[PDB]
Amino acid sequence: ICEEPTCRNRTRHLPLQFSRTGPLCPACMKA
Repeated sequence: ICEEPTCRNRTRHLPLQFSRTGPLCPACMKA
């Protein structure tokens, strides 16, 4: 998944905060 216009969308999923970097984004364990 995470090529880093995706990690911009997942640091955006970072304010989906279940995470404080678990795994959002960094910290993505995806590709």
